[PDB]
Amino acid sequence: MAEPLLVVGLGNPGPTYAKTRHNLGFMVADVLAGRIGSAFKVHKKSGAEVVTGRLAGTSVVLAKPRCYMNESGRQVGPLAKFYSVPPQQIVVIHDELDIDFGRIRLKLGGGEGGHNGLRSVASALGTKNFHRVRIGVGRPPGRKDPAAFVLENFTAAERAEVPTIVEQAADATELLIAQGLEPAQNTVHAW
Repeated sequence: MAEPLLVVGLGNPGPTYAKTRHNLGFMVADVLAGRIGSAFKVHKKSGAEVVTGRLAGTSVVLAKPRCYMNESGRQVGPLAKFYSVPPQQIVVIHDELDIDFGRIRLKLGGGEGGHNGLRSVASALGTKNFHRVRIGVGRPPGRKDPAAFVLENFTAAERAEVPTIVEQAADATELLIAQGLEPAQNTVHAW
């Protein structure tokens, strides 16, 4: 009827760290907005920025937070009620330390493996279990801090494959609308 897909990208506007391994969450949003050709406008209330469009046959709302990890969690809450969301589906792209760098892990709702945003957004609305997009960041480091390793975007092979995996990630996000969950994840893990 008129229910949109709520896409929250875990990627806050940070001058230098928006280009690092932790930009995965923001990548999908930026890419979708990029292919559609629209910029996200500031919602003068919570300080977040959202862009509107249509993916496949459903309204897509790409929402990114103002700043800070904790803030991002409660960013989704007042916004979903702000425009009054008809619950179609909520997609939240985030970092995943347990998954190999370059591939997508799809789980329903909240779970371990990520840091803050993915966990916070679940409690902000109270409704989860849809599509929580986990982009593998590689593996836990042996020397530097795990999060610091996500702050340094350098690798051997997969470091060059970023554009490829990001385009597919954003593209598969639309497939989650048109196809579903099971045949969709099958498509994602077939390559």
